[PDB]
Amino acid sequence: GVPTYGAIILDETLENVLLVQGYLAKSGWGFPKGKVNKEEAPHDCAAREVFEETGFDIKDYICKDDYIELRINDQLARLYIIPGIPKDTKFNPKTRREIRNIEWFSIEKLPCHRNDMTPKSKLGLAPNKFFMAIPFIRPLRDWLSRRFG
Ligand SMILES: CC(=O)Nc1cccc(NC(N)=O)c1
Repeated sequence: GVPTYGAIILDETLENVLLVQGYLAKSGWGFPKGKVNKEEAPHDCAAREVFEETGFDIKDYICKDDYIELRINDQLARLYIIPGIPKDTKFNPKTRREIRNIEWFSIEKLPCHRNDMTPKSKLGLAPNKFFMAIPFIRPLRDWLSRRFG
């Protein structure tokens, strides 16, 4: 798959993260991110996708070594960590045929896994609107503990 880049934006307290809600297949909440263009650098792709989805320019805040990267089904997603963005920032997508809403979420309240259906003796996982964010939540909490404590 084509690599994706974007950002985990935190507020000044480090207890809230900025998620975006798409439509259709991307109907749930997830971090702002998207697919790299041919010949586009990782930092430039992250900033472009975040600016398209939130209207906030991370370019001057990106740190090269500060990111979480996961390989999911043989597609690589790298989110640059961007702390200290004030919660009263005005976020507006460029692309409202693509983004329904933009909200801050408490990191401690977000799930880091889906719930099974063991009460129903059925296999699989129950739907969760944070599906696209979930894989990054534990690595993020671990990264924030290492970096700040
Ligand atoms: C394209 C990309 O960034 N990969 C990604 C990111 C978050 C969650 C999932 N989860 C899944 N599709 O199963 C995949």
